[PDB]
This record gives sequence, C-alpha cells and structure tokens, in this order.
Amino acid sequence: TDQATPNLPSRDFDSTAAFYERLGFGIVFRDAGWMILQRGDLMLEFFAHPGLDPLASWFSCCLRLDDLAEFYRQCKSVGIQETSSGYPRIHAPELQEWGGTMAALVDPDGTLLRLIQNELLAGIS
Amino acid sequence: TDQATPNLPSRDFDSTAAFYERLGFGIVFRDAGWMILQRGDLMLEFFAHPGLDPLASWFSCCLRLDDLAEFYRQCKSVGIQETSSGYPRIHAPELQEWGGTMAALVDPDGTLLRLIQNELLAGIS
Ligand SMILES: [Cu+2]
Ligand SMILES: [Cu+2]
Repeated sequence: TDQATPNLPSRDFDSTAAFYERLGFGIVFRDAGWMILQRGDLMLEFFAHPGLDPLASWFSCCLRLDDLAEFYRQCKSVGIQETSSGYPRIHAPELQEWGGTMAALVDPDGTLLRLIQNELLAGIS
Repeated sequence: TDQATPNLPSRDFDSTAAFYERLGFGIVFRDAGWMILQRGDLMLEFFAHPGLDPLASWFSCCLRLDDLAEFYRQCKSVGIQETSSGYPRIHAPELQEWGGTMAALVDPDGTLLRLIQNELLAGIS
C-alpha cells in the first residue's frame, strides 16, 4: 500500500510517545530527529520541534476509524480529560454540515487529531 | 483500511487541485471548506486557507513510494521546475543518513511533500 503520512511536532520524545503508546501507537522507529508512532494501520510521524508554542501550533491530522465509540471510550478510560480549557484535551462525537459524525483529540504538544467513523465516516462539517 | 491523513493548506480550490490532478491525485470530494485529492491509496486533505504566507507555511507530509523514479520523472515531464529559488519547486533523489533516498516537492501554496524510497522493513499499515 502506497501511503501519504501526517508530519507532526514533538518537544521531548519519551514525553510525546508515552501519551500515544497508551492509545495503541507503538514505537516502530526512533533516532533523535524523527519518531514514527503506529497503531496497526494508523501511521503518525513526529519530528523533533522544542521551539514550539502549543497555542500557535497549526498541525492537524484525521484518524479514519471503522468504529468511533472504541477509540473515544479508550481516551476516557486510559486517562485523557474531556475539557474546554486544557492540553491534553478531548471533545465528543457531533452533527454539523455533510453526512454522518466527528470527534476531537489534543496532546501535550498541541496536535489536532480529528476522529471519524468509516464510510459510515461521513462527518457533518 | 483504517488511515491517518495529512491536513494541508489551499488558497483557491481550482488553483491548488489542477497542479495535483496532473500528478495523478483526482478530486474524490469537494464542497467549499474541505477538498480531498487522492491517487488510489495516497490521500491528501486540502482545507480552505486564503490567509497564508508561503514562506511561513509549516505543513509537511511524506509520500512513501516503493519506486521513487516514476513520480520524480512524472514531476519533470508534466511541468514542474527543478530550482533552489521558486514555488512550485522540486529537488532530486539524494542518499540519506537513516535508510535509502528522499526527494522534495513544493506546490503554489507552500506545502512540503517529502518523497521517500521505502527500505527493507516495509511495514504496510
Ligand atoms: Cu480549530
Ligand atoms: Cu525545511
């Protein structure tokens, strides 16, 4: 499978990786500039960026999941709070403007993960 | 297939899309806020961003190709110049301190597409 990857920010490498490996994303490659965190079919490529403000962090990527209730119940049960103010933070599955439903995930760095439900997905905006 | 996607900037929608549909990435979805440009398995999600400087554009994504010679010969033959100063621009397949070889692709917006030749641990997600 020929594949297009999201390239995302990490300030310290054990600090960013331990949040994602609780959510199933295992450490398949690690050097010092680049870190690939991968849950089965879901590849996330995290580059070393210690000069980062989490408020100015323009880095989003969608997780296109065949159920959305498994991975959102996983986030609440492992230890990630549902909150308007905070980082890390999560927001619930909603209805909006195209065909089905979407939710949200933010990490310790400021990375905007958009969570969906597969075709089935159709994610009203 | 469950899949993690790169979310990328587009100023005008026919202006960004016509560059990528020359490179095989057909218009599978289009509304007004979001535009999905996809070469088979290679999904690129382009959101509407007209307040963009191309010099300050921090948006990279890797195309993981099992041959790199087809898609770099495609860029030179369809009409994309190999140049140090310019946008759109391309840079050649150079040898890398990690595995194999990586070339560059920049569009009219300022989107950094990292063109990888894949190695012996080909972990298909
Ligand atoms: Cu936002
Ligand atoms: Cu650079």
